[PDB]
Amino acid sequence: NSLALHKVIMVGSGGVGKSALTLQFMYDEFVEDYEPTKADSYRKKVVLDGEEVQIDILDTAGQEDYAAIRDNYFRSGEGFLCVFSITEMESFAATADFREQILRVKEDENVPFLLVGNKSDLEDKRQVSVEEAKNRAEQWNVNYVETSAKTRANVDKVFFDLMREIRARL
Ligand SMILES: Nc1nc2c(ncn2[C@@H]2O[C@H](COP(=O)(O)OP(=O)(O)O)[C@@H](O)[C@H]2O)c(=O)[nH]1
Ligand SMILES: *S(=O)(=O)c1ccc(S(=O)(=O)Nc2cccnc2OC)c2c1OCCO2
Ligand SMILES: [Ca+2]
Ligand SMILES: [Ca+2]
Ligand SMILES: [Ca+2]
Repeated sequence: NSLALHKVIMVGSGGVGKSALTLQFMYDEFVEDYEPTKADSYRKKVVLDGEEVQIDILDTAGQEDYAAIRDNYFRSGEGFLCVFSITEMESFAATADFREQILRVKEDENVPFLLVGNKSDLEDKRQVSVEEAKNRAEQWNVNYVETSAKTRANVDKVFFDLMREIRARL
């Protein structure tokens, strides 16, 4: 009767594509104007490797500045998409902070977690090399996936692969 419920949290600095990724996955639309301060949770039934499950996506928008509350939101999460923009080096640097915040809360270096380099359709504006992102993912023992919320490239992949990590590890 009870479906598996995979609780995903989108994290990353501003403008990297957390909302665009979420809305492409959820509604098959590229949304370019989503209020930067608007957070929202999304729930969808999805057939993961043949098994009907529910995905819950918290699309965080950076507004929770009270550390105890931010930690409470992270504690509820089971897996994390840690998103940066390949076109903004500072957003790649910022991923280290989200990682530390998650590890402090989850107390488990194997917490389901993907490093997501978004905006792969802007290769001509790339500021973060594939090599250096792959090297960071290797240091953290996480997979690195490049996505485009615009073209849909690897959007389903990051959500499904994160659910597969939640399924396997929890
Ligand atoms: N070209 C391109 N633009 C993107 C992509 N993802 C997001 N954007 C744009 O980047 C801006 C910020 O995206 P948003 O999802 O709101 O970022 P958030 O602050 O992380 O939620 C918007 O104008 C989007 O259209 C992408 O994959 N490719
Ligand atoms: S809550 O009232 O359900 C709530 C959810 C999300 C957000 S946020 O996404 O804007 N901020 C964050 C959520 C989780 C982790 N980190 C952040 O920002 C750093 C809220 C929020 O309550 C109000 C504030 O933001
Ligand atoms: Ca669960
Ligand atoms: Ca957003
Ligand atoms: Ca779809």
